[PDB]
Amino acid sequence: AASXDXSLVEVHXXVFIVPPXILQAVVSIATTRXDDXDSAAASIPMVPGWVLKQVXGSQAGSFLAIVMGGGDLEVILIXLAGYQESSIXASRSLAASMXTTAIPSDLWGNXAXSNAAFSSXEFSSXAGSVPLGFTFXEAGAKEXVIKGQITXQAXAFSLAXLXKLISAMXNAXFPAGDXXXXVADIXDSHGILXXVNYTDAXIKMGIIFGSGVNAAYWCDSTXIADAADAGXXGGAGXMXVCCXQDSFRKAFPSLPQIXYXXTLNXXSPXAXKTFEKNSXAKNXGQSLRDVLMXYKXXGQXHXXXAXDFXAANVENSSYPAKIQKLPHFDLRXXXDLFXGDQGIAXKTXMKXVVRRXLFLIAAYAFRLVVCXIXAICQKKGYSSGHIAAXGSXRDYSGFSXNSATXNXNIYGWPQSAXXSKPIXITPAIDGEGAAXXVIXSIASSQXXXAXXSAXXA
Repeated sequence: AASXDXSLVEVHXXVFIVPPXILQAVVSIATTRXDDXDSAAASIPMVPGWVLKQVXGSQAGSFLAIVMGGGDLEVILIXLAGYQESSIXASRSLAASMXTTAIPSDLWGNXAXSNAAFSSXEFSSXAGSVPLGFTFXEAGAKEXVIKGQITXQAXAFSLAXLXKLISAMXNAXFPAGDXXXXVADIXDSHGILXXVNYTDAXIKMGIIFGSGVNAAYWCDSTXIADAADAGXXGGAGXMXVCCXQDSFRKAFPSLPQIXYXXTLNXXSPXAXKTFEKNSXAKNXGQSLRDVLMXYKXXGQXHXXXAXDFXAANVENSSYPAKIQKLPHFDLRXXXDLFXGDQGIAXKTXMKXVVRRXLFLIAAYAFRLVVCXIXAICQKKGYSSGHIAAXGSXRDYSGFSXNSATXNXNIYGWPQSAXXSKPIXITPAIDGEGAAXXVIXSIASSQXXXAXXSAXXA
């Protein structure tokens, strides 16, 4: 705004500004890291989605899904029919308090009721004995599905007295009140490899963009180092290892983690999830707030004001991106948002320090995002492809052309559009309740011809 200011901005365009060279030394270590578990050990997660088959697109039947985390749980049944899906859902809001609880006894004691008021309303019973699938975006330590045991608590969630098969757990309430079959407990990260691989033949990935960023790509059972149990496993071809790049580079020897990047941690549940705490959709709005805070003290802006805004993480993700979506420009929506929130008033020189941060914060978290979709696709050498990318983060101020345009950075693609663009990140088909239906539809299948489904009994 004001040269003086115009200098304070400068420097966080340094902080919060992420380039190729950075991106590319990050992409080249992401390999290591990526190849690292697969092996015997590894600081970066890597659990299959335990999906050994390859959606045939002509697969068909009745299934179920549900997507649990966020604030709402959904239900959907479907009928595949020649590369086409036909689900029906909804669900109910993480009924206020769903963090601190304990128990599938309360948290697990509702997804039913929930399923309850479903059925009875659509089918009003059913003739066959329906099958099912239910995703765990929390702690994945997948060894099958019907499996799904906790690896490490998370998602931003809390229904404690969980951290155990916080998964195969639900089920039990299934039979308890009952009526069905939980065939799999997965991740949504693949339901985009899988369900959209169904829908889209050239689909190379399953990457998702939220509170947690992540992705999943198909290795070849001979890439994995899970290869000490097989038999009926194609012996080398098709296998959807569940990535979980959330845990990417905390040995911290490579992510450009700036200086606020260090905060969120210490003050937070600490020293956790580096590549998402620095690439994520849900922790960013707050970053705003560590910076805005720091300039509040060397007294750069809010020239006098009241900070009740200092609530140690008092504001979210929608905020900083609304500052960005900021329609007019003189930035009056920002003027609103703050007033009556923490109600501050600073000058368009202020809304201009704020709208800028909110930028880099974006461009680097997105730009920084896709510095993955490439480390993999290189590790596996894809030349071309698509990527079903999915996450609210993808309905966030100017962002899809970063991941995208940003990829060309790592890569270097000198072409017309993304479209025209050598590797294109396209939106994926329903990955949390869809990948679901079709991930099960393959599960069952594989079973019969008593083929195989987990790490050898």
